[PDB]
Amino acid sequence: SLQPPPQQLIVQNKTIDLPAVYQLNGGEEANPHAVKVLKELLSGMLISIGEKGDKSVRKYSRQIPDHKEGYYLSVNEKEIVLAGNDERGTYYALQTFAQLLKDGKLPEVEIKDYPSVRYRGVVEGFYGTPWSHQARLSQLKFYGKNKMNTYIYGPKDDPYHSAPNWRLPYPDKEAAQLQELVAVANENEVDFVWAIHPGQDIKWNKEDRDLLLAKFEKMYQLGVRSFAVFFDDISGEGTNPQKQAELLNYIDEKFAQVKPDINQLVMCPTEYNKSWSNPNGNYLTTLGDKLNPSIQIMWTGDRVISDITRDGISWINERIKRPAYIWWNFPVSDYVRDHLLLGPVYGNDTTIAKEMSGFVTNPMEHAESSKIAIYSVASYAWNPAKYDTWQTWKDAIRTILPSAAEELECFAMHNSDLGPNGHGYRREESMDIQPAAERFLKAFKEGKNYDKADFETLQYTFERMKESADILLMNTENKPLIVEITPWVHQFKLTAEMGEEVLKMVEGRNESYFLRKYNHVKALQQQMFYIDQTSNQNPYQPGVKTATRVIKPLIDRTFATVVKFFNQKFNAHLDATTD
Ligand SMILES: CN(N=O)C(=O)N[C@@H]1[C@@H](O)[C@H](O)[C@@H](CO)O[C@H]1O
Ligand SMILES: [Ca+2]
Repeated sequence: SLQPPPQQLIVQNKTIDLPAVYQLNGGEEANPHAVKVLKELLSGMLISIGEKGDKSVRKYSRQIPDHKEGYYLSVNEKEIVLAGNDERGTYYALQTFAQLLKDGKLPEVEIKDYPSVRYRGVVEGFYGTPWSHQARLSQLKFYGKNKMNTYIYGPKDDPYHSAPNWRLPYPDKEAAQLQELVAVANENEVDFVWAIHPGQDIKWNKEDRDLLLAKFEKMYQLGVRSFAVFFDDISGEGTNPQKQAELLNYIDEKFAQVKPDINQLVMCPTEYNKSWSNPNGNYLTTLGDKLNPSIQIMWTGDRVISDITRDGISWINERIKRPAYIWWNFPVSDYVRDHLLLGPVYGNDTTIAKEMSGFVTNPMEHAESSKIAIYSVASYAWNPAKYDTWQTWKDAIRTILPSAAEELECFAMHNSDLGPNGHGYRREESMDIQPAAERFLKAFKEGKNYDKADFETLQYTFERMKESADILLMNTENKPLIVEITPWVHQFKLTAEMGEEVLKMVEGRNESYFLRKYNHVKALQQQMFYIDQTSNQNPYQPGVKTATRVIKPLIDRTFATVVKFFNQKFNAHLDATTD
């Protein structure tokens, strides 16, 4: 089950063993990063590793795809061939090789691969608590594993990339940590893109221009080889696309064209989605016209939160006269901070790879939890035409938490919707039991017998959520993930219990039992409010919501309805509300 799926793949249905004795050909010649991975997989048979042009992979150079980051991989009993179009490609061959190895044994196959989107990875662009240094080292290694080549770096607690301290050099301590990120991004074939955010206090004069240049040069000396300049945050003169183009072209010419090894050079426009673009203005096409063709322009789609469509990307491509570099604002939850967004990644058109220069995801402030979407994005961006939302979602989860994948699946299935929000952006959730939920409720609401099978499905779900919750909380394979999701897990358990007791009210043996359940529900609704007042307290959407699209309303509505039915029956007046 390769992730991302290779462009071309032929499997033989024979299978050889990792050879106990082998002979490495190209050890000296291939990308050291890939070879290091090979040595670690290899802790006799001919294994050939190298890039196009290496003496070691001469025999196979017609098999190597002619694409940046492409590779040829081969496995049969005679030899193993791992051969890149360039260094990054060989490393990518090795990342695929590692997924093939299962029990010192390899399948016999032949693969020709390359990415369909040129740039792919993550932009650290969410409001909230910034990630720790450690979380970032871990992200970078996860990117290399999934062949993401882009990391746009922006922690919001580092003031040396924005007003006013962008002007200033990183202090020693922070510098060295930053170097460490760059070192790790290099080893894993990721472009560390340092992004500067000047728009707040930038002057259109030559001195500020020079200070930026020198800042870029300092980052260069610390190892950075890719750069972004942000203009989303600016006003007045600064909003002139003409002048933005001049400054960026200026940096291209005096800097990027002058160093030998500058990879990405990227800007974020002042109008970065169609809806905040002024059709009575000039901004985009002027930028398109005046900005050097090798400079990327970032774009989030039709609206701030938006999936990428064919209409959507034509519309921006026509204007900037190049393929947009997509900034996808999902799974970022910084405007729905009381939700986790753990669902699958979908909605982006799968036939538009030629039309986009980059694809990056803006993740949640929950770094590990974000790995589900991130792995899915890497898959989508590498081979959109073979993109399989749901298999890739299950694959991500099995990858992040193999020892409790079914449990994270159950939990994630019911934590994907945003609930109503200022952006009007929603996701599906709980689709598996939706039909049973809706039938049971329609029948139940109208005094009409519900179906036993729907009742049992709901029962079953609640039981399974409790099991999953409890396994999740005690799991120690990925502690960071568990630390991140714990409050919500507790909340998810409470939801399940609440569901169980309400269902017991529906089954309703006798009046006294019914009041026990009723009081137990009130008490549980009560601990949910507790958690929601004491956990995840942030200024904007403080708290913890879970299972909110289908499940909590099914339970609330079933509760109101059953109490109503109880009040008629016994001329009682129990409060029927869930709030
Ligand atoms: C491209 N871009 N800023 O340049 C953004 O997407 N910025 C913020 C982005 O940082 C934020 O996560 C979302 C949702 O809160 O709102 C956007 O406006
Ligand atoms: Ca070489």
